[PDB]
Amino acid sequence: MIRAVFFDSLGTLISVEGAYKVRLKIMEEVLGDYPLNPKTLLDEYEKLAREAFSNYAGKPYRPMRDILEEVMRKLAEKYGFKYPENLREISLRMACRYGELYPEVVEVLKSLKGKYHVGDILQRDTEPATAFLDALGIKDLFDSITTSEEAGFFKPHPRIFELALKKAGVKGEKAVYVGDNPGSKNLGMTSILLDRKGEKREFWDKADFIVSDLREVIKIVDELNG
Repeated sequence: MIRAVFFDSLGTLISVEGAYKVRLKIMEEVLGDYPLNPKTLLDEYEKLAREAFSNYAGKPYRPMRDILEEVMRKLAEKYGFKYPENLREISLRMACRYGELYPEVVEVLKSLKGKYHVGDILQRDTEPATAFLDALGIKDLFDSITTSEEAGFFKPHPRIFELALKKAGVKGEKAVYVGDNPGSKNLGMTSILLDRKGEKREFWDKADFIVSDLREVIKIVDELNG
């Protein structure tokens, strides 16, 4: 049976409007009056971050705030503005201020929490990640929160999943993982791909289920439990 349902909250439960506005506000704060378009800085930042994280995929963990600060240092040198001090504070303030959940998130977590172990699996440093979840009002809706910093490795390393399962006290066969990107297979978890806009059809085959609204998750799991 299914006894645990895991999510990737800061990555699949944050509205894209909200995620973009947070990142734009960060860029705007960094630049101040410097004569560079913040949307151009943002696009270039997302480029270098994606690249830097892929270099680390599956590797031993290194603080993500440190990696992002190197990226911003490259951008400051590239465009000529002064490297912002305390960038991690700027980012955490802007996320707590403007971060936003998809509309059905709270209802879905509250409904699962009575009958299942509800967990979060996150690739974000633990301290800022947990402060963000508190600001969003969902930290205490989770039975467990597990990060790559706790596990010691970046995805797709299985270790983060092994630890999340240990916290829930079950083997992979008893759990589902809801993510928006397709490591996790050898452990036996049931994968649900969240594809709100039907934009990742080429990756549907590598997922056991595909949804566009999180309210479909309770149905899949209630179904799987006879």
